Amino acid sequence: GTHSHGLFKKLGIPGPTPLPFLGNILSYHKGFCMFDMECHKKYGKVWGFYDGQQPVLAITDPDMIKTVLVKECYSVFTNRRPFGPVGFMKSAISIAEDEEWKRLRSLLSPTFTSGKLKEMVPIIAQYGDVLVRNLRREAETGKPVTLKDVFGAYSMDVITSTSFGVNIDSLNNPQDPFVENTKKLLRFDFLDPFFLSITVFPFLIPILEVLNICVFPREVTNFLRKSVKRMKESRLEDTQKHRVDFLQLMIDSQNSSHKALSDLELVAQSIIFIFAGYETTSSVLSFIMYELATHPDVQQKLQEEIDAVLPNKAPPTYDTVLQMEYLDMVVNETLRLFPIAMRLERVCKKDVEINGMFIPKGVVVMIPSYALHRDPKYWTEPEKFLPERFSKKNKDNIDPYIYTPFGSGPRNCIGMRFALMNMKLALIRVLQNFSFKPCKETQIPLKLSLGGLLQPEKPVVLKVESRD
Amino acid sequence: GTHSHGLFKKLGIPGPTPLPFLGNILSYHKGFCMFDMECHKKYGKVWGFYDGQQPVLAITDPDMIKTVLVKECYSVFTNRRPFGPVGFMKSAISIAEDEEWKRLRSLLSPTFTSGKLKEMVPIIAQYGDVLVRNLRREAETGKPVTLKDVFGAYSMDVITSTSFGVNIDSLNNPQDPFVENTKKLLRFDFLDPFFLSITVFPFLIPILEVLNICVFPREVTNFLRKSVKRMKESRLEDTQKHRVDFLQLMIDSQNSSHKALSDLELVAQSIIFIFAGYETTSSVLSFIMYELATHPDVQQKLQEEIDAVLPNKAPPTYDTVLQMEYLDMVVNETLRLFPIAMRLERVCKKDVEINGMFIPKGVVVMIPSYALHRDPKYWTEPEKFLPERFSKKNKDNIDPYIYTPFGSGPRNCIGMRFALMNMKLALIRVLQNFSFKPCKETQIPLKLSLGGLLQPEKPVVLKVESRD
Ligand code: HEM
Ligand code: HEM
Ligand SMILES: Cn1c(=O)c2c(ncn2C)n(C)c1=O
Ligand SMILES: Cn1c(=O)c2c(ncn2C)n(C)c1=O
Ligand SMILES: Cn1c(=O)c2c(ncn2C)n(C)c1=O
Ligand SMILES: Cn1c(=O)c2c(ncn2C)n(C)c1=O
Ligand SMILES: Cn1c(=O)c2c(ncn2C)n(C)c1=O
Ligand SMILES: Cn1c(=O)c2c(ncn2C)n(C)c1=O
Ligand SMILES: Cn1c(=O)c2c(ncn2C)n(C)c1=O
Ligand SMILES: Cn1c(=O)c2c(ncn2C)n(C)c1=O
Ligand SMILES: Cn1c(=O)c2c(ncn2C)n(C)c1=O
Ligand SMILES: Cn1c(=O)c2c(ncn2C)n(C)c1=O
Ligand SMILES: Cn1c(=O)c2c(ncn2C)n(C)c1=O
Ligand SMILES: Cn1c(=O)c2c(ncn2C)n(C)c1=O
Repeated sequence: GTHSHGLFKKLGIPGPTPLPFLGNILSYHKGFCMFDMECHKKYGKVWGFYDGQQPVLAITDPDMIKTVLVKECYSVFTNRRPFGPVGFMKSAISIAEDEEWKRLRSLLSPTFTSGKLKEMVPIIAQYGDVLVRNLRREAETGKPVTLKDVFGAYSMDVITSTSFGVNIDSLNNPQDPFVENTKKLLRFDFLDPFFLSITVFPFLIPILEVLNICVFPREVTNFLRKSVKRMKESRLEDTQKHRVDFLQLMIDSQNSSHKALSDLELVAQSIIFIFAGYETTSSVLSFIMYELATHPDVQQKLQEEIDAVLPNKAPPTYDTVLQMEYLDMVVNETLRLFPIAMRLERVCKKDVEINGMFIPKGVVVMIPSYALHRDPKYWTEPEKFLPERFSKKNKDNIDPYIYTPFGSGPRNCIGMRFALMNMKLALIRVLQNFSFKPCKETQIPLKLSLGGLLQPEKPVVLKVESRD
Repeated sequence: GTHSHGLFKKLGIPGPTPLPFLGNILSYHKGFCMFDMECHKKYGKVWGFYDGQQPVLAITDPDMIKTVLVKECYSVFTNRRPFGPVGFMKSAISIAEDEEWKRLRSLLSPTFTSGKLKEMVPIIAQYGDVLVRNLRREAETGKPVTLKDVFGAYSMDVITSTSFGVNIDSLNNPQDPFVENTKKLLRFDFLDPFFLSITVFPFLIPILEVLNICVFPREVTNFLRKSVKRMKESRLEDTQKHRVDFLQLMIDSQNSSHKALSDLELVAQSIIFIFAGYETTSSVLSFIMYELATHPDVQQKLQEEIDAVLPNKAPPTYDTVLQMEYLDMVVNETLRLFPIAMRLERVCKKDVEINGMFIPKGVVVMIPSYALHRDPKYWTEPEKFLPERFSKKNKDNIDPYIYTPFGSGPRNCIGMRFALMNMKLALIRVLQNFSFKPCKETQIPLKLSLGGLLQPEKPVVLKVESRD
């Protein structure tokens, strides 16, 4: 069982000594972030470890990161770490490899332009108003408020309407078929027993694929495949009600070099957009409101900036959202402290030599975002929430390969601008109406989960008083 | 279990209807050759079938075959069908894929030039003399002679001396450690229960690789890895006795673009050369002596040609072997009737469109050599042994993509000239001394095995009388 455990020694690369069969997974007992921080302060700029038999090489040099993420992306570092069983979701752009990905990224790029986003802003803002009416019902009743519930329902409303044109107040329709299914698309905890078992027994993945066992649950995928079918037909009939959702943008793409999106590929992308945006958006928004509640000074200044740009609670628009600097600064600093990706990864497909370091075929090159976002070498007082880092005066010292909450290069986050616009639109409408103060039962300082997802240990609960 | 069984229907390609899970493997009850002949006369120029879930596309068009074997070899049809578990023998040139193969083929090409073969001919001829002394011991005693025994011992003697410099009369040293180990390298019967099981459960191959279970038996591979080690050291010490074996040619290659052969790669090639030459050479030589014994006219003419070129039983040399035309004609016609490969195969690595036919990614493109060698469209009276086909007058009508006993293109047989020279050298020395006549217990007509290897059903036994 000590087959490949000798790689990093032959190359002279340091790291924690692995155990037979297990590799270094027992060190994940405090999550990915704490393991990366510990390895960083312990072994320096580069180190190696083993997820079972799989070797992983961590890199922290911003010149080296640029070579992996940008310069040699097509040639060597094109794909992410394999995982499964994935079934047909192999066709999702985030999972596809080599030429299949390059084609899918080429097909989906016009869907995420600033023009299509501009046409989605009125839809997103509608549920910012819905978010305020539900927040006010929990504010006129003096009761502590679980953020991820009210931000989860907001993210759900934005997803259903901007990806399928389905318009629901999901907080008050918890058993609409579209809401209960979409709510089941929970992010993967790679440290739970099932995924840790697969990590230790990767040879069992082909056995699960032949039995049609899938990490994306069949019941939800079957419901969306048929729902897309019914919408693709009905949209052909009533063809006067113009739509501006991802489904409609992808339906149109099939009406043109590359092959057009197949009907199954189209479903795969629609599903992966939900996974990408649903718990991510609500998690970040909760992190933001925590930092705003623990720093009343920052919250007031943002509320003053919003009222200067949008007097009299004027509705946020596309151009006015991008106008607010302190809002962008608050969002960025919160993502520095809580980069929910935790890591960026690329599989080394060829025996390569970059920046003087030899990297052999099969190694997973990893960029530890959570650690680099808190590295004293680039951030003074990294544990403190200080949005002034991202002011126009100081944003020249921020290295774009140390700060990668959306990745970088050709395979970065394709929904970055959408996610930023979505979160800011929510933040503006919420702060125009409310202020957020800690409870007695608020966890200060916030503690992170020991699991495989960057989320609070306990839910963030805050008191919400109206600005009336 | 009927997952991929719908491919050839969507493409409109005919073939036998597959069963769930099994595919079409139950049709292998008469071997590969009879299944290919039956499918050819039944479905035409192109057909498809399933080895379990694996789709296989058979092609018979010589223009299409050239595109697969030659024109699009590097781009699309580079590798052979995956099989396992293979362990470290993944590094053998016949098993390696993509850039690994292209490098290994580049490293091994100078080893198989006509110059290195010219320097090996004296060694090979030595055991042609040994073959005659052992044949005569079985001829002065009137007793029927099993060909594959006396040709197996000859092929063994040629292999040990031309690949390792180990010089043994293996027929009379059956328990030299080098002889009993090398004799265990038996060709793979892909129709025996184990390989048929792997075909039906290909998802179990990763489970066997993690347990170091290997189709190349460990005991023999361990013996040769250490034997090569001891020879690589001892050859460095006594460095005046010049050697002309494959091991010495590959030892020298490590003393130079590409990376040099590693010590493990070098062992992998040495092993695969034995698999390639051991039972193949003795099988063909047996087939040749059968056709010569069933056609006394052809045998006398060849004996007269040999005596005209080499009067007084003169020893065959490099230039005199290539001089004999009827010898080349006899060898070729026997390989037409018995192309021990049976099939050539290439995996389709990309969605391609060649000669008007669309071929999708993952399909195994197969060229049925045994069937094309007996196709009435190109061979008049194909079931009859008629060496005049390969005379200089008639060799203009022979299509090099219908007649492929050594394959074709960049990935053809690299030891073709060696194998032809080895077999002819044996044939000359044998026919200079003996004549071969059928027994009562000789199977006339010869019947083929129902297994996965092109070999006689019963051993070819012939009477051997001396030409004294
Ligand atoms: C706060 C919200 C989000 C964050 C922090 C985030 C972050 C990230 C990160 C770090 C990556 C990997 C980048 C890399 O490997 O270099 C990624 C990939 C991706 N994201 Fe986002 N994301 C968010 C929301 C979204 C949304 C709303 C979408 C909507 C479509 C989306 C679509 C994608 C896709 C498709 C990929 C894979 C791109 C590819 O493989 O080519 N993400 N995201
Ligand atoms: C009567 C004897 C032999 C016959 C009929 C024969 C036939 C063949 C055939 C049909 C192929 C596949 C060609 C293709 O896929 O297009 C092949 C491949 C090969 N043969 Fe031979 N062979 C013989 C003996 C030998 C010998 C003595 C060697 C000694 C080294 C050898 C070395 C190889 C190798 C290395 C390959 C794989 C080439 C590659 O994958 O690049 N063979 N042979
Ligand atoms: C720890 N880990 C990951 O973090 C991971 C993964 N596949 C994708 N990711 C992100 N696998 C298999 C894994 O073991
Ligand atoms: C955390 N995580 C992953 O790490 C992941 C994923 N899909 C693929 N991967 C690798 N999803 C949906 C996810 O939530
Ligand atoms: C616990 N668990 C999972 O977490 C899981 C799964 N299939 C996919 N996932 C993610 N199965 C079968 C499972 O038992
Ligand atoms: C948590 N979980 C899953 O997430 C899961 C599953 N089977 C499939 N999936 C996706 N099982 C049994 C499960 O317990
Ligand atoms: C880190 N990460 C990814 O790696 C990712 C993604 N969507 C697709 N991928 C691959 N999202 C939302 C994400 O946060
Ligand atoms: C939240 N999230 C995702 O949603 C995700 C992912 N990889 C793929 N996806 C979709 N990773 C690493 C992730 O953290
Ligand atoms: C029938 N068959 C072959 O003929 C074969 C093979 N791998 C190589 N060959 C030649 N496999 C897996 C196979 O099933
Ligand atoms: C018949 N046969 C094969 O079909 C084969 C092989 N090695 C690999 N393959 C595919 N050997 C040694 C073999 O004898
Ligand atoms: C019958 N048989 C084989 O034929 C075989 C094998 N491993 C490799 N081969 C070829 N095992 C384990 C086996 O039982
Ligand atoms: C015939 N055979 C093999 O050829 C073999 C094996 N184990 C490994 N090999 C290669 N066993 C058990 C076996 O019966
Ligand atoms: C058909 N065939 C092959 O396919 C082959 C081989 N040696 C290597 N390969 C791949 N030999 C001797 C062979 O006869
Ligand atoms: C005899 N033989 C081999 O020796 C061989 C092979 N494929 C690889 N090898 C080595 N095939 C198909 C084969 O028939």
